[PDB]
Formats: sequence, structure tokens, C-alpha cells
Amino acid sequence: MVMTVRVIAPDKTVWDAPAEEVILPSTTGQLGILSNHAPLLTALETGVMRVRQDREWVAIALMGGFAEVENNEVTILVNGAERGDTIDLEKAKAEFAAAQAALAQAEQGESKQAKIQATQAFRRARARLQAAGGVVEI
Repeated sequence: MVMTVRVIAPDKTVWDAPAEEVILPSTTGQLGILSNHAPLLTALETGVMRVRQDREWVAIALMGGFAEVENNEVTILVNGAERGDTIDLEKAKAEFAAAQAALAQAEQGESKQAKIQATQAFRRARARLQAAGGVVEI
């Protein structure tokens, strides 16, 4: 009758609440899974997601992780979870700076594993960090 989404981390379990439709940015750009959906596995990157139980909606910031839906069972194995209470101004300035130096350093003779992943990770983290409700107006 309805879908059941649940988040999980490599350090422990987050929770498992119901849902009628989950919409969030995915590889292709758009990802819309429902209860009637079939059992399939997918991948997702850092960023916040929106959940619709019926008439209301909730926002949860989830970093890079894997998602898999099946029989109203969505397993989100993310490395980091946030209930929107992770907004930190100092975090945004630290993320942008840490990334700017991280990238420049990577090419200067440092850990240059993934330039796009490193820049997208920090950028996304900071973007969602404040977007969670840290800054609305100056």
C-alpha cells in the first residue's frame, strides 16, 4: 500500500520511516522511487533528499552512499547522515577553503586521487550544510 524508506550508516543504523514517494538527485539527475517500484539497486552522491509520506515532506542531508529499493524497502548505506541539524557557518567556510587548498595541493604534489570527487564532495557538503537551514538572509 505504501513504501518504506530506511537510512543506514557504516557505523550504525539511522532509522526506517514510511513514504509514498522519494525524489532526489541521482546519476541521471532525477530519481523517483515509489512503493510499487521493483527491487533494484542504485547509487547516489552527496546531497540532500526529499521524502513525501502523503501531504507533508521532510528533508535529510545524506552524503555519498548507496541506495537500493525493493518491496517498499529502501536501504541507504551512506557514510554520513544529517537530520538538517548540521548547519554550521564555520563548516561552510572551512569546506570551501579545505577544498580549494586540497585540490591545488593535489596537483602540487598531494593526494590527487579524485579532482572532481574532491571538489564536488567539499562543494556539495558545504552547499547542503548551509542549505539545511544555516543561512537564509544576511
